[PDB]
Amino acid sequence: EDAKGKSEEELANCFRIFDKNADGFIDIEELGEILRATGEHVIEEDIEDLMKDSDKNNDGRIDFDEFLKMMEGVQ
Ligand SMILES: [Ca+2]
Ligand SMILES: [Ca+2]
Repeated sequence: EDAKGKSEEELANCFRIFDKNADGFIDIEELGEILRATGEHVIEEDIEDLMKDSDKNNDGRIDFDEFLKMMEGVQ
């Protein structure tokens, strides 16, 4: 289904672009605005699922490992 190209390197940097507050980790609260900014009208019930597929250590926060994992398979 076509290739996305890009590479982990680029995504790596984006990491800091997500953590706009002293957190060093992406939590659900941050996911809200992030997704809300787009035109998908996401609701907590949906944003929560995104964290589940990522949160591999039950830390209520997506890190670089869990984050990249999702970015690779968006949606
Ligand atoms: Ca953060
Ligand atoms: Ca986690």
